[PDB]
Amino acid sequence: MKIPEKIPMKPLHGPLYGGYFRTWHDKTSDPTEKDKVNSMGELPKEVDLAFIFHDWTKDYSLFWKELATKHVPKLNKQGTRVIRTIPWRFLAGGDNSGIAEDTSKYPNTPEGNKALAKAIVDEYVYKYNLDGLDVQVEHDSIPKVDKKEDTAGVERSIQVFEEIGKLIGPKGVDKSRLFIMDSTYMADKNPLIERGAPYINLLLVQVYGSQGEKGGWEPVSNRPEKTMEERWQGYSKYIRPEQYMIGFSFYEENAQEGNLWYDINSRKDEDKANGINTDITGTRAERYARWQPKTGGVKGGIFSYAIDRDGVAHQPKKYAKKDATDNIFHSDYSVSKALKTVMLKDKSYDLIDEKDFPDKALREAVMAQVGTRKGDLERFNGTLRLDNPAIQSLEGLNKFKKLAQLDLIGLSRITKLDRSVLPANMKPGKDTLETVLETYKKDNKEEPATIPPVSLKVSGLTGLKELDLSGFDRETLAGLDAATLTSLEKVDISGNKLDLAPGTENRQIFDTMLSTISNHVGSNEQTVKFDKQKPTGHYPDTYGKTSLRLPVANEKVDLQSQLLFGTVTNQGTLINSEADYKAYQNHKIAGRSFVDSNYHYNNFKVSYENYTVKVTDSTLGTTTDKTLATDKEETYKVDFFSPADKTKAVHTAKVIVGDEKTMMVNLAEGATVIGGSADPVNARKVFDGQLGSETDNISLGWDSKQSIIFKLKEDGLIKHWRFFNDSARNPETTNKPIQEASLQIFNIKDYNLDNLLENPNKFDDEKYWITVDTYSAQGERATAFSNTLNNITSKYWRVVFDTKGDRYSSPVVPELQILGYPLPNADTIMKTVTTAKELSQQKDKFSQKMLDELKIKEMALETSLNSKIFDVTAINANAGVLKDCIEK
Ligand SMILES: [Ca+2]
Repeated sequence: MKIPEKIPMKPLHGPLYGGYFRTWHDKTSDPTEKDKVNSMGELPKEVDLAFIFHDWTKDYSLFWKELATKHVPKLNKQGTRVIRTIPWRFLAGGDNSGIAEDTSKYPNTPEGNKALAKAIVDEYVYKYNLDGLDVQVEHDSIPKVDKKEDTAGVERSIQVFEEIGKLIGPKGVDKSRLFIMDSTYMADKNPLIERGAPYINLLLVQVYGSQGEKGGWEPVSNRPEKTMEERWQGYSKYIRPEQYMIGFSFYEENAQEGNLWYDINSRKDEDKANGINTDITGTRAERYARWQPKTGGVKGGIFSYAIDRDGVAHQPKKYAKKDATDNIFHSDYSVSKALKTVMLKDKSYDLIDEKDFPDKALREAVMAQVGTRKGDLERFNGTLRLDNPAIQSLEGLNKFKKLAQLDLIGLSRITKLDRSVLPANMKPGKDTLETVLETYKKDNKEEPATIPPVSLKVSGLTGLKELDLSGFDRETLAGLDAATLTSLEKVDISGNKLDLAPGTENRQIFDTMLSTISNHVGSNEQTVKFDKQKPTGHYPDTYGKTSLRLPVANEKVDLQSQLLFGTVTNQGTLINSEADYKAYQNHKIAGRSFVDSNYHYNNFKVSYENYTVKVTDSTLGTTTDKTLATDKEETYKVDFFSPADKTKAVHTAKVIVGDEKTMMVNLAEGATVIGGSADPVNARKVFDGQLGSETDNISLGWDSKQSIIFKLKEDGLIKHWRFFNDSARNPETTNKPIQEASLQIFNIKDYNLDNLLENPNKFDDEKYWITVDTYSAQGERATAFSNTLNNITSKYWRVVFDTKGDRYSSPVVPELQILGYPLPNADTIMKTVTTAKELSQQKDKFSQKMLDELKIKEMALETSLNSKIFDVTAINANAGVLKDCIEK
């Protein structure tokens, strides 16, 4: 085989069209077949990139000869590059890797990977003098070991990809050979793109079918996902828009169910004898030819899979479950030529020239930093840094529609900056580009995206005489290095959204410009304009009122109006009230207000209307009413929540109505279950400090009545209890409510605790317990019950929950709370109260004076034990005084 000398070709210049020609459809591939009438050499000049798509199980030696000696020179002569496509798995060792199976020649070392890269280009590029290499990064081609996807192989393939890139592609020794990646992944899922992208000329992404085009519908957000724009946005982090190409597929003969894309037109149902349709009209392919990113810039182009089937009509969708469309036809590549013709009609590709930017230094910066196409000006949303002091005119900058950041640095020749020489997105606005794709909504009309206004940095413009930023609704002056604008004689920043209050960053920038103008030409209403501001109101980051004290009275207070208020500017000025906003309007600059006279407190302030609250009382009962009635003496914790997160409080405050009461803790959280006729694993979830999910089974057991025997973790003085019905967890629960309940404490004065602990089931009867409260349901919907309890002291408890229902009406209780204050030795303390009471009865043994004295000490202890503010210290003190008086 004499390999002919490479015919030189011009540099790649978009928009480009590529196509994947299947080797088993070249007529030279397998002489023994009759149906094979196509030839890769016949691809027309409209094809920029002809990819060889081969079946690795096949030899086709005669095709390789025809390809190397005939197709490549013919195709190169007309401008078409021929690219060899290989799978991901060739770039590491493992199953079916081919060259890398030789582990002695190509070990997984730096020398070995380098050797492997060379072997790969030697074989797939230079052997037939081809124009490039295309690696398929698709999960079907991933490295495997013993049919298992292999992490070591994936990591290896990245290093090998880099080594191939040192040989070919834009960073390689031989830049005349292209290095291409084609991928089915979204960028954030593609393991090779981060380290691989600097080495490739182009990235091809397959987007066949309606789902490639529109994305998929996601029902629980009611929104498309993986849309064409989203796939591009992910890749935009790694490659330039001109390197991006999107692909559709032709109809493959005999295609199966998961390979039916309908990207080109179908055979007419009744046109049974027609296998052909070369019409581009209304095809996904023709929409792809015209599609452009809404941001970044205009695309590299499009490609097709199975170009050997160009013009073959798609099999009708009806028969997707013997068609003319399944025959083999000789293509003339009419569809490909028509799609290239559509792209060449796209004026987005006209070159940026001296009519866009007449200043050659500015024009050169744009071309270097932005791109070379007029369509890029409409889309580019990154940074343009203009720090070449040669720049003498900024004419043209208004052609930027979406630029994110503009730096004007040291441009000492520039004498004026205003609307006419600044980006079109100095002011707010929405996307005006229109989609050419189908969408899931009405008439393919999507919600225009907001364009963020450009951020502007200006420093060292020492020749600048006029700065007019008027009427742009600018949010800040941040970026204006005022101390360096030493020539300024006129400034207008009126009609923006600037907070210019004394002390702010904006005011400091302004005052600096003001001194400069004042010293040059004088500050007056002509040379200095700054009013009609409408500064944006934001939510403060934190809130300062963390306590509210209210008398007991017949009133209702709005917690939000009392606790959660305030609007702040982006400059940090806080306006808590109408009064503050009046004082803000009071601010004068050279005698006049800077705030717009039509911008009142109501247009400025943020709204707290959809904020929510959780109000928790001293006994841990909860409501969500924004309004609190003050007729009851009670102490509360109040949490406020943004609509954006009903789980993270943005502010918390304590509200005290009447005299402060200590918040109780739930003394039964973490309680230990030791008995009761009822599932111990579920029983414990009544103590787990959460309602639970309705995914979790929290049923106590089978029959309708269930006990739980338990021990508190800590010694406490118990003053309340609460249990929840299942409706507290799910309001729609089919679980009946507790009709009957009993809370009981163990009778350690008639029975031995050691007996309870040794056989808890023996003790699972009322006779051995003392009932301290009983609930019987009134009838109406109640998500919970709570009741006071009188200074109960007990380590061991029993609870009985009964739904009173029939079979399958299991008591379901999200949580059981036993509330109090912790109090170590509480039994001992209450035992002394009990002894003092006993003594006070022995009216023959003790005189009235002894008893009166003992009474005073008993009262002092009782007073402290029930004090609103609970104090273990004072309780302990009074308890020792009473114990002493007990002797005797
Ligand atoms: Ca629970």
